[PDB]
This record gives sequence, structure tokens and C-alpha cells, in this order.
Amino acid sequence: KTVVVTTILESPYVMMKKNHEMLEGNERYEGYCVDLAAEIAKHCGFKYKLTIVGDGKYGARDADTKIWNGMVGELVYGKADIAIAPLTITLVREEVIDFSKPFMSLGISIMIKKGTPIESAEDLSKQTEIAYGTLDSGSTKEFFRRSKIAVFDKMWTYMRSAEPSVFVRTTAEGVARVRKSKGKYAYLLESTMNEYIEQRKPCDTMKVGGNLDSKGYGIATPKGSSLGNAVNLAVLKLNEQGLLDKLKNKWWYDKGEC
Amino acid sequence: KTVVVTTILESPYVMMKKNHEMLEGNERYEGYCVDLAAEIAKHCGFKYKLTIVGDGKYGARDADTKIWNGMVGELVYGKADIAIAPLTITLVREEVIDFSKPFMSLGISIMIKKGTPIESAEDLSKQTEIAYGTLDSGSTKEFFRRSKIAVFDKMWTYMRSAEPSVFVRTTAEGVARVRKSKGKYAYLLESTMNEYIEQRKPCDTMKVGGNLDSKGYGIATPKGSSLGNAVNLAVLKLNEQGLLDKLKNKWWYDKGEC
Ligand SMILES: N[C@@H](Cn1cc([N+](=O)[O-])c(=O)[nH]c1=O)C(=O)O
Ligand SMILES: N[C@@H](Cn1cc([N+](=O)[O-])c(=O)[nH]c1=O)C(=O)O
Ligand SMILES: [Zn+2]
Ligand SMILES: [Zn+2]
Ligand SMILES: [Zn+2]
Repeated sequence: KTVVVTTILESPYVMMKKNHEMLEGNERYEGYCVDLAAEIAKHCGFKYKLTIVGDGKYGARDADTKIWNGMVGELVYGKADIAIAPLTITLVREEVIDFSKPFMSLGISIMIKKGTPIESAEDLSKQTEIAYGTLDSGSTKEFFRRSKIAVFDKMWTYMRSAEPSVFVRTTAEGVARVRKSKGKYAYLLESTMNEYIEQRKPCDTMKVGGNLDSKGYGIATPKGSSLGNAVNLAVLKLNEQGLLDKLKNKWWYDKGEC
Repeated sequence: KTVVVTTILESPYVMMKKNHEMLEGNERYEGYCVDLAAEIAKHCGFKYKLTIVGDGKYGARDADTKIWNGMVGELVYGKADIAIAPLTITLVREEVIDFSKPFMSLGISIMIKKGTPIESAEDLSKQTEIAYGTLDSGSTKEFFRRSKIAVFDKMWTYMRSAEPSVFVRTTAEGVARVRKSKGKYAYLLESTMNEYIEQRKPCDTMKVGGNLDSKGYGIATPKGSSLGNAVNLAVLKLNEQGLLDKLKNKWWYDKGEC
């Protein structure tokens, strides 16, 4: 009866409260997705427990073992009832789990250390001085692997063969590498996260250019789950009553340090 | 079985071609949604007929009789098998029809005659010299009817009681009203249509401000349609292959005149 919610530690969606040691259950966490979970739970009339995905991944199918990892895996193998996180709606995932309508729009975007002479993906592709990479597991990497658009395939060819690895294990690892590399590393990441990091100290990064693509984050449930329909109606309700915009502002711009 | 597709005359989604005489059937029409129809038809593998919704409406539910009109009505009562149109995904609709994931994102925006002293919704609401309204039936009018945000309810209050009616039966009628009102009428409408008009001769209007909200267009099917799942996976496939971005560029900005 208590609904197990799988999610991921990724600011500002889900963060440990300063003092989580003294708190328990859901109280240990805070963020956009924590607020959204409370709201969905409330408008669906269920009680829930938040849990952080064990392997810290979003969800991909291993080619060899054909096994699903990450949050998607937790839903597929029945370890969780619902996932509320910055989880991208994709065709390959839609084939094994259900998604609500998107609660947030976004696209792949470019993060640079301020001053870097890059204005676009095309710019990145036509040069080698400035290295670039992505979160080495998720829909961003997958976007580039699969793309048939020339500029993106050109970038993918570079990135897959670059040594040392241009790929990073976490978003933070990616930001730090931008910040620390005197403008010789650029980072391709989802626009929402780019915009968030842009308003954080030391305020030395920026988003350049437009998004390379358009997609959305959705709340996921196991196929044929009994929560799917209600959860979906809830996201639509909360979007129309302005909540989702409220929450974006609270966690992005009301907190802005720049 | 040939699939009856319901849609609506709205540029650049569905428009009559210049030479539609001597053309027959699906060939009389061109537009973003026409190309969209064809591609979905190839990827779910069916044959279809394009038909323009008889009453020229998007879809709303008569409070009195509780009957659905517009394209939504045609799905609900079994007159059409699928709507492919700039149809907004909303809560009241998702309760009686099925939507695919969004094929396009957008928001309510303001259109002015060039030179009009308005920069935002607040500006509209704080004055009376300049009249304003919406498509008198659709998701936009409903957004204002329902809004609790002070500025939008302030506008709504004015709008509902305005004389003469500031509402219009078609986008075309709204734009003509802006163009001929010498700047005394501003028009609230979806960002996609606003962006398109701004790039067309006589090039005398402009989109001012940001979007007042965020949402999507989806393809709709009757609840429990066999087509439901297939079309959904098709929209995700097209978005990921970059086709949708291709169509948007072809129809919006390769067609610019200003
Ligand atoms: N949303 C993604 C995971 N994911 C996250 C980030 N990020 O945290 O900004 C990214 O830059 N790229 C990516 O694929 C998923 O669903 O795979
Ligand atoms: N997409 C809407 C209908 N609809 C369309 C336009 N338009 O064509 O830009 C508008 O300005 N307002 C509106 O409610 C829905 O489906 O009701
Ligand atoms: Zn800690
Ligand atoms: Zn609530
Ligand atoms: Zn195709």
C-alpha cells in the first residue's frame, strides 16, 4: 500500500537536507522533485516512501545482458512503483514503462566556462582545441550515439574515440571539469541543469546557443500499473494550476546566487 | 479500413494549396500537420483521409447539455478516428480522449500591431485604451476563465464583460482585428501561430513578452483506440529522428517574408 518512489540525487531535483542525519523518512530530502512527489501523492491519495536509486543511474538496457539498470530498471523488475525524477521520455523506455505527459520541457545544451570562444555545436564540431563530452550514461549520450544529423554524428565520432575519456560519471563531475579546465572543456547537458548551474557560485559558467533538441521529463510507472492514469491527470492538473512553474522558480531563480 | 483524420484549417498546420483545383483528396492540402499525417501514416502503416472538422472548432464541452463539439466531439462520438491538428493537451480533454506525447511545445503569448505601447500581460491589465481578447473557444479562453493568478483574472474579468465582444471565432479573424484596429486591439494567442504571423506580409504585427504559460500539442484518438499505442510510439520516433524539428523549420522560417 505504501508506494515506493525511486528517484535520483541530482540538484536541485533531489538533495540531502542540511541536517538529514537528524531526520528520517521523506524528511531527509528536499528539492523540486521532493515537492512534486508530495503533490502527486496528495492529489492521488497515496502514502509513499522516497528512496534513492541504488546504482545512481537513470536507466539503460545493457546490450550484452539485455538487463535494465538505473531507475528504469527498478520499475521494470518491480523494485519500485513509481519514479519521480528528471527522467527523459524516450521511445526505447516507453516500450518497457509508462510515462505521464511531461512535467518539464528541455533540450540538450552547451555549457562553457565564461570566455570560451564557442557559440554553437557546429562551432564545437569544427575544431579540436576545446574538448567536449556528456554524462556517460543517459539520454544525452544516447542522443549522440543514434543521431544521423551530420554535426551531431561528427561530434559523436570525436567523443567516442577521444582519450582520455570526455565522458563523466555525474553532472557535478562534468561541471567541475568545465570550471577547472581554463576553457578547454565544454559540457553537453540538459538545459534545465545548465540554467540551474548558471545561477550558482562561483558563477563562472554559461549556456551558449540554442538547444540541440526538444524533449520532456515524465513521471514513470511499470507497464499496466494502476497509478498511471491518476498520476497523469495529476501532472496535467498541476501544470494548469501553475504549480509546476511556481516550483521551477522556487528552486532555480528564487535561490539564484548570481 | 481507411482512417478518417479530423483536422482544422489553421496555418501553417493545415492550409489549402494554391492549385487545389485539379488536385483531389488529401492532395488539396499542405502544412505541418499534413506532412505529419503522412509520416505517421507510413510508420503505423495505414491509409487515411483528411477531413476538416465540420464546425471549425477545436473542442469544448457545452456546460448546458454536456455535449462535446469540435474535433474533440468528432472523436468522442465516433465520427473520426484520429485528430491531427494544433490540439492542446488539457485535463478536461484527457478525461474523454487519448493524447500522444506532445509533438510540439508552446504557450499563450501576446500579439500587437507594431508600435503599440504594450510590453506584457500586466501592461494590458493596467489600462483600458487598448482592447484585447482570445479565440472565443479553445484552451486559451479556458486558461483565462480558470486562472487565479491576479493579473490573468484581472484580465479575464475585463474580457468576459467587454462590449463589444473581444472574442473571435478564428485565428484569422483575431489577426485581422489587430491589423485594422490601429493599435487599439491586442490579441492573446498561442506562441506558434504568433511566431508564424510575425514573419508574414504585411509584416505589421509582433509577439511581445514571453509565454504566459507552457504546454503541448498532441495527436488525439478515441479512448481505447487500437491506434492509440502505435501513434504514440510514432510521435516519439519522429521527434528522436529530428523530423519534427525539420518540419518546424520548413514551415515556419523557410517561409519567412520579413
Ligand atoms: N535526463 C536523463 C539523464 N541525463 C541527465 C543530465 N543532467 O543531469 O543534466 C544530462 O546532462 N544528460 C542526461 O542524459 C535521463 O533520463 O537519462
Ligand atoms: N490549440 C487550442 C485552440 N487554440 C488555437 C490557437 N491558435 O491557432 O494559435 C489559439 O490562439 N488559441 C486556442 O485556444 C486548443 O486545442 O483548444
Ligand atoms: Zn550527508
Ligand atoms: Zn495540491
Ligand atoms: Zn520516416
